[PDB]
Amino acid sequence: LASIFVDVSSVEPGVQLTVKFLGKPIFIRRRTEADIELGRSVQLGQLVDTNARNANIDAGAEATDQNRTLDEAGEWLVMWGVCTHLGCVPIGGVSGDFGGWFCPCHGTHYDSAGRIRKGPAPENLPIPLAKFIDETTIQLG
Ligand code: FES
Repeated sequence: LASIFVDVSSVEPGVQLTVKFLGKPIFIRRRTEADIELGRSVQLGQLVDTNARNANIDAGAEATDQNRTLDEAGEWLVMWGVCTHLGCVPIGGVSGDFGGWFCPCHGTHYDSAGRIRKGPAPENLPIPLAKFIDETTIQLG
């Protein structure tokens, strides 16, 4: 009964919806074609953290762009908005130097798939249990 159900029917490309779950923000970004291409252009060897940190798939999965989104098309990036350093809320709308998020508390930059690229945070932003249950609704948890 913890699960919640988020209507994403009105989320347009380039919009992040932020929902509170288990007391913390979940970011649901409908990624732009630029965000998607950028994420898919990164090689695993360039990443600080090569683990997908994704509750929905094998815990040893690589942090490819494809392993960071709910959908094959790569439009739906769902992550905990909780910096893996000390838990501040990363600032989005294509912030920081890697086309993603910037955490101002101690200067962590995350890329367009929420992967850590610069700064003190050790890990990619983790991905919650999340799936579409039809065309318009993501179940979290
Ligand atoms: S809490 Fe995000 S960089 Fe320290």
